[PDB]
Formats: sequence, C-alpha cells, structure tokens
Amino acid sequence: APAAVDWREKGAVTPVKDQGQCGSCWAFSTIGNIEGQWQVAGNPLVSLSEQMLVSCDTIDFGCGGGLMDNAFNWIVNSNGGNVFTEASYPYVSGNGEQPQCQMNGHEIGAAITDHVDLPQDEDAIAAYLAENGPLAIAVDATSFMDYNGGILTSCTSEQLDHGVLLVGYNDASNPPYWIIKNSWSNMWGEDGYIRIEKGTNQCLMNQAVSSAVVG
Ligand SMILES: *[C@H](CS(=O)(=O)c1ccccc1)[C@H](CCc1ccccc1)NC(=O)[C@H](Cc1ccccc1)NC(=O)N1CCOCC1
Repeated sequence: APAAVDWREKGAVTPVKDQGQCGSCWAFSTIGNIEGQWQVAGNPLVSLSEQMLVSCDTIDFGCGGGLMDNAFNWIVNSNGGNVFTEASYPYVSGNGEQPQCQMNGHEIGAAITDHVDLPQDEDAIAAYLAENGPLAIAVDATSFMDYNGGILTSCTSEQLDHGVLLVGYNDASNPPYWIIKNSWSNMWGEDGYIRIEKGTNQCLMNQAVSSAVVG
C-alpha cells in the first residue's frame, strides 16, 4: 500500500451531495462507491441516482434507513445490475418527500455484477482502497454531529448508524488519517468531508466495509 491515496485527485469522486431531511445515507454510500468503481473500470465519471434506491429498493426503507449490503443486493437481483444516472432520476427526497418508484426509460449510467465484503482490518482496507477505489463504509456518526474540522482521534465508537464513502488516506501525518465523503452537503465539515485517525478503528470504520464489483 502507498503512504497516501486520494481518489478525488484521481478522478473517481463526484461532488459532495446532500441527503437533506431523509435518512438515506445508506443510498449515498452505495452510489458513491458505484460511481468510483465505474470510473476506475475505465468509464467517464458520472453522478448516479440515490433517488433510485430511496424510492425503488424494496429491501431498504427509503428515508427510514437501510444497509449498503441490501442496496447492492437489490441492484443486482432486482434491477438487473443497473444504476440510473442522477440526471435521469434526480434527488427529490431532501425535504422528506417520498414519491413512488418511477422506473421507466431511465438512462443507465452504470452496471454492477456483485459486491464484496472487506475484512475488519485497517491495513487490508487501505491496500484494497489504494488498488481499487472508494469503498462503502459504515460508522458510528455520533461524533460527526459536532464535527467542525481537523482529524478526529477520540471518535465515539459504539454502534454503526451511518453509511459514508471512504475516498483516501494519508499516513504522512501526525496522526495518519482516513478521508471520508459525507452526504450532508459541501457546507459540513471540510468541504463535505471528514478526516478521522487511521489505525485505531475510529468510529467503528473497519466494521462494515464493502464494494460493488463492475464486470
Ligand atoms: C443515515 C445516517 S444519518 O446521517 O441520517 C444519521 C441520522 C441520525 C443519527 C446519525 C446519523 C440513516 C439514518 C436513519 C434514520 C432515519 C430516520 C431518523 C433517524 C435515523 N442510517 C441508516 O440508514 C443506517 C445505516 C447503516 C449502514 C450500515 C451499517 C449500519 C447502519 N441503517 C439503518 O438505520 N438501518 C438498517 C438496518 O435496518 C434498520 C435500520
């Protein structure tokens, strides 16, 4: 594994989004991972549709919550592997509205075939990230609620309750850190991102790391 990687610099990460007043973090985590896997496979970066998941994934609960594992399963087993573009199916649940599922002639932005789980092992996660692109992860978000910048070192690490996107790390820092894309707009945190220390399982970040498989 290299000393640092930042997939934003490598072209695999779309702008920061805003889930709004909807518990759809799990959909943003899933979609962010697919956006990265699709780009790393050699396709142009394209923003994909969280709304598709919020409205159409019948395993998960829309704004009531969900799991990235379920969302990847729904895409593959119920939507033919297809993921619609954000342009085709824009996000409208930010004020809590939850319209019926559309499905119908939507532009297909990406396709996946499966998903994989990573071990609860920060070194293995870093190596896989560096080779393969941004990863869906779960965290305890308790300490995110009052984040105002810098690197967390004493994150509350009690119970997973939020899905986010792991986009990089930097070991050449006191302390080493992960770089995480949140879905609370670009006004939150460090332009929508948070850094947490790497190597002390901050916020339970190692516990539920996954990635879609393209091709
Ligand atoms: C998204 C997290 S958040 O940013 O909205 C948030 C909210 C409150 C505290 C901390 C973070 C989402 C919020 C769900 C919600 C809905 C209404 C009111 C309050 C909270 N969280 C989830 O969807 C979590 C994500 C998760 C992913 C992977 C592992 C563990 C958790 N999942 C979740 O709540 N469930 C999935 C399983 O079934 C029931 C609930």
